[PDB]
Amino acid sequence: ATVAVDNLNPKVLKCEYAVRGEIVIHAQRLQEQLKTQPGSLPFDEILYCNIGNPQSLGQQPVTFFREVLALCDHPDLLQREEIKTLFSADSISRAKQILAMIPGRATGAYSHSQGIHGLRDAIASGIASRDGFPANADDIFLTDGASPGVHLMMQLLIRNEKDGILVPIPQYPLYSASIALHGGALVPYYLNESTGWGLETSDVKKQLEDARSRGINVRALVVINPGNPTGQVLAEENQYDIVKFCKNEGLVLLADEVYQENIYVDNKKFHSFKKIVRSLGYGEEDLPLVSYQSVSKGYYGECGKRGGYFEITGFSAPVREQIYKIASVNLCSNITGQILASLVMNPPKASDESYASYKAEKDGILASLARRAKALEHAFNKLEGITCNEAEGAMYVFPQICLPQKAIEAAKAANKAPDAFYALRLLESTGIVVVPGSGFGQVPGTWHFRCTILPQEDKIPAVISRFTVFHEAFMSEYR
Amino acid sequence: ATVAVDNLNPKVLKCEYAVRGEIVIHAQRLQEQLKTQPGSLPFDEILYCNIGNPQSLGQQPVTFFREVLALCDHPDLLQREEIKTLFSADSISRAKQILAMIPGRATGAYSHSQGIHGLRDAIASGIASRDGFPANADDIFLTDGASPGVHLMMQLLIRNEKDGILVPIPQYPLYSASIALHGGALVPYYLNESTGWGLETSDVKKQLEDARSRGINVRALVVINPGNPTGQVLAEENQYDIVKFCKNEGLVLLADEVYQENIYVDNKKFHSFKKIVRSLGYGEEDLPLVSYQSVSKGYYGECGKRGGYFEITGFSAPVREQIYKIASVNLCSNITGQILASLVMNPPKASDESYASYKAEKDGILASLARRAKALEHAFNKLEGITCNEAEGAMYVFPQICLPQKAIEAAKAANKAPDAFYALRLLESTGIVVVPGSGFGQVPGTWHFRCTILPQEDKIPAVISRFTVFHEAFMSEYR
Ligand SMILES: Cc1ncc(COP(=O)(O)O)c(CN[C@@H]2CONC2=O)c1O
Ligand SMILES: Cc1ncc(COP(=O)(O)O)c(CN[C@@H]2CONC2=O)c1O
Repeated sequence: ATVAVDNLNPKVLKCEYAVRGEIVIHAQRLQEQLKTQPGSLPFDEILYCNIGNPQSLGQQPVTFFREVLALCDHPDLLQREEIKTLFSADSISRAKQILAMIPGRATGAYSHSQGIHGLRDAIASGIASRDGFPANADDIFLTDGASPGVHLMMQLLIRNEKDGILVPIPQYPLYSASIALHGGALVPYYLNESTGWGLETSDVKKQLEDARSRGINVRALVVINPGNPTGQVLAEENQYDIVKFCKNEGLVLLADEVYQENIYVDNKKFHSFKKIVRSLGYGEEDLPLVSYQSVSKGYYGECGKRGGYFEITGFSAPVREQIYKIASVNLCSNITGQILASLVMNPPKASDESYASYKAEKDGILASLARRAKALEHAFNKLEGITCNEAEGAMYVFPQICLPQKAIEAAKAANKAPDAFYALRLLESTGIVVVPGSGFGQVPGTWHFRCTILPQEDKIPAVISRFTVFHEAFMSEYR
Repeated sequence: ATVAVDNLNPKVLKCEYAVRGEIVIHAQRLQEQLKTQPGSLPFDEILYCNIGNPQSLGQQPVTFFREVLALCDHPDLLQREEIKTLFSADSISRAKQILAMIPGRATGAYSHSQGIHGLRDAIASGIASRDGFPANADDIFLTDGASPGVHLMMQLLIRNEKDGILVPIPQYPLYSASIALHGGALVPYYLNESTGWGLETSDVKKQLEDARSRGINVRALVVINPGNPTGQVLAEENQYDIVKFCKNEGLVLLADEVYQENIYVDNKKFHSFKKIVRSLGYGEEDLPLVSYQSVSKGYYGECGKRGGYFEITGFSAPVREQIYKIASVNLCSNITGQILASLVMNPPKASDESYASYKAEKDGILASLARRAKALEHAFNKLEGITCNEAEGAMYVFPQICLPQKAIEAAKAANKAPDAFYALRLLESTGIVVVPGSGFGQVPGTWHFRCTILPQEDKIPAVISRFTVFHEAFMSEYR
């Protein structure tokens, strides 16, 4: 029989990934329409407001980072006196220190499947000057981004359709996609929109009991902190609760901390789950704890590079061997992403002026983002039926829309979720690509969308004008 | 509710990847020993002859490729004039026109999930040049090396414990591992050692019905050409029989051509299954075909970079909609991987100063390799109890060991496969790491081990003197 949709793996069919799905494919059809037919569209550019891809938009690559990477890439450059004029001194000094920790100066070879050892040591030292607690090179696994590390873990832990993971609703849908792909149950817990997207451990507990009664064995809890799509930053005190909760529930803690250097609210600061766990005084029975961090986000932003890592603690060898086994299949992650992870974790120290150029780009880039983060909040809040929460961190705003019934029905007719119907019509009127609430998951009855915070600071008012024009015409058909 | 090997995914436990298996693990352990206590070992270096990792050993990276990547890595460099002095005009042109197929000129941005469009265009042209049949940008998926593309077709086609895949024996363990990880059935078909590792489609037809009779539904056929570990190169005539056999039988054809540029026999050249398929005239549905190419291999690699791609043809959209979904998720392959992949298919072609440095450079390494393949084969044959076939292509030799029966017994008592007992014993005396046949799979009753062809030219004689003093000591102990 011919290979067809009817005879593919069910886990691939139930899998859905909205960030790069229906709306984006529609957007690319429209992209062609204005190479081919300039002027047939009511707008000029397509604005991808759908993906946290800072450099896609204006963001400038940090220079110290690119300098070292250009150097490690072509190491012969180091045997030439000119480079001294074009490259910073400590970038040349860092390149050389790095090449000296790869075994035969081979930047092109496969590394140990956990990552070059040096780079792992560097990262372990960055973790420890962030926590106040030591870290081990042996516990780190360098990955092609944070993504493969979530797959690795779903695959380790899900034996059955009956296996379950607690996931926030709404969630960055790599979790809901990864979990369908590995054929396991998704067990929602519900972030309180009214309480600033608050995570309450009694809600988790209740949801964990409902899933157990239903017969599902729940293996782990994912926490996204800072959150995506909701940008909440969890607080120290709430974090002790989650850790104590996993301990007596026999649950792996999956800590997604990719947005850690994206904290915009003056009031709160980032705290590692490792910092919390160590401090509570756990050394093993550590609950298993896996922490993810990536090079894609923050100020570096750096997604194409495909670099990141995760740290494990509180697993036995021979469970650790089994992890090593899954990772060793692809051999290793890409070296340039590995070097990059090390750099993000040891940036310049003030010891050198390149440090001064660095501090300027890092700041400014982060001021830009939160200046940007607030403007979109205020803009959206002024709109009929739209309410936009504070964004403590990350790079996303996630407004609620109070879609009228005439609009819910027109969506039922079009065979679309009300969210997606809105997101699609927006796109047709304005070229603005956003991701609909659905398959981020949301409280049934409520409706949202996720915009990026990353359009160019100067392009923003023009963007919220195109938008409001559409929204208010949409409201006038459908209220 | 503790986490333990008793309760992990049985798909993970069954899976086995020897290329970095138990032997690699003992070796790593022993490497640390040489640092901890310098005179304890009976040897003083640890030689990984277990993994096709050219640059790990002596091999120099290709200069043009590295020039173009650094510029792409650090683009402001294009701006200053010093570079004309350091970089060749050749590269500068190229880094520049590459930087212009990238959407925002943005090099740390996620791409489209297939990879940068322009790059797919370059690769499509390289393929046309190679076969003289046309090929589209659309049918290409840039991946972090060849490997994730193999996981991707397994994930797509395996529904079930009864779904199955025809795989050559011996086979590079990514295949047996990836079939175990997606919980399907490996259907072995044996290559025939004495006929140059010949593959007869009459014998594959036998394996196929036997499988269909055990109630397994065989969805695909993997051909590795050139082979690994067995290094053979297929004849055109044989390949044609395979294509027709596939069409007639209903199989997907998964062609792993990662070693296209590793051919050391003037007798036969390399013919891609794209060509073999077009040459029988067939565009869509002619048959489903997936073919892999990678950056890591050949004269160039380069394994650390993790670049590669697959070319699908003969699948319907919406099945292509589904491939796309799986890949979207991880978002993209690293950008320097993608760039490199275009450089490898469109290298310099007779016009720049760069060309000659480049072919001198290109030629030196193939030749070194070929020189190396002839040495090792001759070395292992001379050895009593060991036979060794020509290696027509790729990076390795696959010698049969004729183990005495007292040696089988010793291995049972140590609870290892016999060739593993050998591989370990060998490691513990000489420091040489090699992968044992059970490990790639082999005809029952026979025994083998894979050595790489890749240690620098000078080190071989010394390496095979230790090997031989060990070997013949082992053979008279077990007399
Ligand atoms: C919470 C979270 N975890 C993990 C990842 C994976 O990142 P990398 O694999 O690139 O390291 C992302 C990426 N952010 C998604 C991807 O694109 N835009 C987003 O919202 C994320 O937001
Ligand atoms: C036949 C074959 N296919 C696919 C791959 C995957 O290549 P990427 O590096 O592009 O993912 C390899 C790598 N070969 C391994 C590397 O070490 N030993 C080997 O034989 C291989 O030999």
